[PDB]
Amino acid sequence: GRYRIRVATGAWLFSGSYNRVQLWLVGTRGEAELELQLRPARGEEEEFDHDVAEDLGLLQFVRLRKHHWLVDDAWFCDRITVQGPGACAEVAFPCYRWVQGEDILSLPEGTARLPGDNALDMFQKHREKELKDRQQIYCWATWKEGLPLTIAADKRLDFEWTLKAGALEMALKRVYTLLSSWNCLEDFDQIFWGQKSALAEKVRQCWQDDELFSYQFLNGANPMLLRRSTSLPSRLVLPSGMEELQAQLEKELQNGSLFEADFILLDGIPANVIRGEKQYLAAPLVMLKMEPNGKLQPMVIQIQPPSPSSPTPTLFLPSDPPLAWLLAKSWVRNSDFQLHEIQYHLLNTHLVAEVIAVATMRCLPGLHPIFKFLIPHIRYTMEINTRARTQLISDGGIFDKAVSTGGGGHVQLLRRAAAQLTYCSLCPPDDLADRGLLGLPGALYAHDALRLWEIIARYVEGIVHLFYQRDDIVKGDPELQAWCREITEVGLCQAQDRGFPVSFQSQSQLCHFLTMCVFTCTAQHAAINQGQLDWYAWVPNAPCTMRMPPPTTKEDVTMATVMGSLPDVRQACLQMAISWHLSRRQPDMVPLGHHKEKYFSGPKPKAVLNQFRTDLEKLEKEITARNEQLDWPYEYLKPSCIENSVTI
Amino acid sequence: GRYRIRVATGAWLFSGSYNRVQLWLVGTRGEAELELQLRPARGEEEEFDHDVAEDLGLLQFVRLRKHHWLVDDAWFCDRITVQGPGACAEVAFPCYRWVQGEDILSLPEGTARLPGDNALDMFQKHREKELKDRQQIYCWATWKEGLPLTIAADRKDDLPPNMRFHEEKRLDFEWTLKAGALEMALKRVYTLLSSWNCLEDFDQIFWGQKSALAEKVRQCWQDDELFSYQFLNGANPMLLRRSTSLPSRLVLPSGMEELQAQLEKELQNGSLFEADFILLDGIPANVIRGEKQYLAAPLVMLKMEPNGKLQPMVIQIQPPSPSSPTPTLFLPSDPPLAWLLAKSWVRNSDFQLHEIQYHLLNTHLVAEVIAVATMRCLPGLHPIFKFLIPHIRYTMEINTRARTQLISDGGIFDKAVSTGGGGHVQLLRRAAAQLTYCSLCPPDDLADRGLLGLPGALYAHDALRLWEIIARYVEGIVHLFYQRDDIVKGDPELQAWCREITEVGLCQAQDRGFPVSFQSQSQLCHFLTMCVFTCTAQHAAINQGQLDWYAWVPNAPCTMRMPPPTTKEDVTMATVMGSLPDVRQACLQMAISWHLSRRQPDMVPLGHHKEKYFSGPKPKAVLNQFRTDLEKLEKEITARNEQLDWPYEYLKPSCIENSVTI
Ligand SMILES: [Fe+2]
Ligand SMILES: [Fe+2]
Repeated sequence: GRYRIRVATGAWLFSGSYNRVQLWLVGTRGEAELELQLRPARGEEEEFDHDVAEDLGLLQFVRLRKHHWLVDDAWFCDRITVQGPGACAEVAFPCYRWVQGEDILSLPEGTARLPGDNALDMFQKHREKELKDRQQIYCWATWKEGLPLTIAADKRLDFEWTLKAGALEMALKRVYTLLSSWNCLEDFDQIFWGQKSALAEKVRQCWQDDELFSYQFLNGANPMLLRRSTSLPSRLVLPSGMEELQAQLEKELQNGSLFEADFILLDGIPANVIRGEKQYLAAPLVMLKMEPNGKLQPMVIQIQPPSPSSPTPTLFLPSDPPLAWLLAKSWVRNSDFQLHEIQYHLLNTHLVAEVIAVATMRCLPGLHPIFKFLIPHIRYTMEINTRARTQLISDGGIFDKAVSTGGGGHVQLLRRAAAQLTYCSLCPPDDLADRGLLGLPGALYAHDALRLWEIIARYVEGIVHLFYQRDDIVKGDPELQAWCREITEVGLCQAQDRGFPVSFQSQSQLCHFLTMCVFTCTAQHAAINQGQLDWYAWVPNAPCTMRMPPPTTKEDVTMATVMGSLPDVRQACLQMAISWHLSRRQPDMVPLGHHKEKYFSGPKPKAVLNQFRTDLEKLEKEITARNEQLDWPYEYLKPSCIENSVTI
Repeated sequence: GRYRIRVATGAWLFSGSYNRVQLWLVGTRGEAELELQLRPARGEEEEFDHDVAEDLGLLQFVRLRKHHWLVDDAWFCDRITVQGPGACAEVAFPCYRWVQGEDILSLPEGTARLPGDNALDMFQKHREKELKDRQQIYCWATWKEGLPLTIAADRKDDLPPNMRFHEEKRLDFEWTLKAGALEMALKRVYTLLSSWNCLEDFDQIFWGQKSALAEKVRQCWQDDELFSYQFLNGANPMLLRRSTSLPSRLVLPSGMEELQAQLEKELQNGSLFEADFILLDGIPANVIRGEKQYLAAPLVMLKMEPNGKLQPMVIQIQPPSPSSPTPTLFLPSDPPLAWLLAKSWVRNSDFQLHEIQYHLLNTHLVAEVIAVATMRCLPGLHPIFKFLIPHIRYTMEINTRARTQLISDGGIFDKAVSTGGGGHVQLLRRAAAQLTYCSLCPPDDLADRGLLGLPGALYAHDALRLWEIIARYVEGIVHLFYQRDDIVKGDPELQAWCREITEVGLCQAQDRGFPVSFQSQSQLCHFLTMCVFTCTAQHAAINQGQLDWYAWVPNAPCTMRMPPPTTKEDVTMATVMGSLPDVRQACLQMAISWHLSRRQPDMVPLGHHKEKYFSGPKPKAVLNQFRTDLEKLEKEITARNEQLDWPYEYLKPSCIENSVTI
């Protein structure tokens, strides 16, 4: 028989000209040792023809052993397609990994399989051995107690914070030295350098108007906090002489047009000590009304919650001294930065995707269809999360030197956010319905996220119904239930009380969970991550820290109070530096659904992926056609802008 | 005997509101003592009337003293115009100078006068004592040995006060320094955490230009057509010459006979062009922050296509050596990164020979020599001084600022550029050896380089048009004040000025074609056309292209941090990025390019100096003609540039600075 082996190689660090790899073509009945002289080249899927004597039959495995290689040499094998005798289709053998060590690497058949009761099966023994190895090379590690577990620590964020921190402090000190005329609001202009978008310049022009401030809770960088008020909040205590606000609040409550954004998760979080001076934090509540034209308007801001020391806090109105109102809006924006960069971007998207990634690597073998479905969406997640825990959110890290929740309070905020990290909150048809953002016309994030949920759910159902045709197939899959408990009981630290499933009992439960996983890894991260390029490039639109306590009297708020509460040159330039470094477009960006890795080998999972791409193209056309009529477009959930995994 | 005195004031810093000037209306038959009270206004000139009793006759001088002024009060008098009692015209007395001290300042009548043999003439005695004072105020200095001499000023405050910046220029310079410093500090902060591993990382510091052509350079810098277009119409169009023969350093190894055939075919066609950077051979490279920079002396061969565009043929980054007899010849059909690195090395060397030879030496140092020699040997009455004083303004201060900040020891050039740290001085000495009078005259230089008649050579076309317009201007003024050639020979101040430029200022440049004397009207006309073109048009051509072509750092790097490549297959992106400057050197190159090439808000266009040194109707009609011809050339260049994808805008006469000011 004539076997045609096409080797697709991702990357290679071959020191020599040619390297020899032994390639056993393991089939049902017999195997065939072949020697391959690897001469890779970019975009060259090296073909090798071989004439065998024995009949291997249907191929099942491909075994690779790097015969007498160099120590430094490395080879990332993408896939091995073997065309057997006759016109038989090119059987694919997904590798997509660094072939490392002198041990024999076994690549099974690319058709995805579920485990069975036959322990003497070749794919069953292979997936058991692969799971035993991948539970050894992927280990859970607790970073902080009460937080979800991480991967064990044993180019877009690749630096050293200890080496760069002193030079960054000297650079910020020289900016402080050559620029010390800071008294007015426009003085953030001379540090406003970079690739500012049209939306970023529109934020610069129009951040002070109340409708942009209200627009940020719906379609800003953090659209995850605004909920429709079913009742007035218990922390909203109105003092005497403010019965007109009470009448307006009850009128907007009865009309269903009352909305709230409560930052109560930040109450009691100890603030950072940045360069000696103690920063300050608050837990505001902004009450907003939905005007009949479709635009939110702010009703009231309560910067601090009630306390035993202050039973009724100051309620700042949009019809107050304009600088007190500006400072109240800035405090809300600072707290939106705090709850955005910790709860909704770091916890709800990064740490959840890292838990999904580690559990997918640990409990789903390479043959499993859910692994092949999820491995494009978990790429570089543990790497970026480890770099974040090493540099961004470490002790004395980036957050300890830039952000007011840093220095220890961000860990407490992560604990409090993981306390309320619910499975309802990670699903937009559940989160937006719980928050009452369904049917809202101006809620462009909610509309795009619901449309993405429909498309991603179509993708998930299309993949799942090929391999799980009945509910008892979902129940009887032990690797799937192990992956489910590894997410819920182990990775998310017993999150079954937070709505996460302990086991899968139906097709639809698994479909909802996998839709949540793909939405968290791709769409929710895009919606929570693309906002810092334009909304957070202007430091007064979202301060990273506040250097003064929140105001208690409106008439004492001057420009000196606003400018003293707003960050100085070092904190603001550091915040813009981080926001510019994190939200820049990397050249290796893979859009959603457009991964070039062919893990599945059947034509029907590929057809499901093509329908996913077609629906995403239709959604991108719809969002683009919607956005021309809007002066404030929502481009954060365009599928071309949605990255295929949490990589930043 | 009613005399009308209009005192036009250029500038003033008055601590009080009571400043008095004693004035003397010195005529042929006597003088009149008058007292004026200066109340200057912006955009207006002061009006006075005085009745005299003695018939002063024809007015010749106006003498000024500041009667009991404060120490900090300063007055910059523009001119004083006196109208007599009869129906005679107004008589101009140009000052355009800071009136300082308790001494009497004498301003002669504005008609330009040649020196004469009458030693008892009042104007002759005045110009003699004026030259004696100016030769003590304007002194030569040897900044470095082997270079053209500079004004004697260790710092900018040691300069003569008339050569200082005015308030708008100085304030703009300080604002430019702080704006560049803030932009560099912001770039340092914002790209300190960023990675530096690909050419798109140079995008991270390129935002904020607002220069359209620089964005086009960003789009098309890897194009070989743009790389070859820069030799004709880029920031440095002064090096490319047509090859009359193959260069001797162009050593082709075995097996490369096709390139030999192409070079010989383009040589026999006459379309072979060369840009040789051999003046940089052996120049010691900088060591910036302990990191060794690297230099090279490339040679790039070019061919004119029949469409009119240059295309590159071969780059030899290093010249042949006893250790390396045949260096690597880089071709457009090479591993792309090796050819990109070779083009980057050529553009580094173009930056080196542009910012040192053709900008610092050929324009700034030559205009400084012209300025210092004009202020040493030409008095205020001399027509050539009145001709040349608008074209030498702010040159001494910008050169002193360069010698204290930019090209000083440990200066900005020693912190950004590969020739810094001492090698730029050796490069300057070598370039001053090649600083010929032919190279400063665009008819002679563009005939010598063989760039005449090229339709795509827009610098050459605009430079010849500007040369003939400026030469018409020079011819009008000179033929007004020199009817015959013996009058040119018989002018001792003119010959002294010629010797001060050639023998003294340019350090005995008679061997480089510079005249030691003027023997004809047309020799003086050619020399003055060279002086005006060097001060105004050549500096605009060599200077205004720094932000359009130098803002994108890979288009023209200031330095190289890796040795030039010897093998083409080993050139990776890591080699290109490690060779190209890091973010601090690149940001400093961007800052200096924007600082030097931006349009000054106080820019005087060429020919549009408002100072009225000449009093006669005829020199002013000549200046009018000059401005009319310049606006005709402006219309021609604009109509040409409207049909060009890559327009040449540096020689528009509205954009040409009237002197070397930046
Ligand atoms: Fe992220
Ligand atoms: Fe210049």
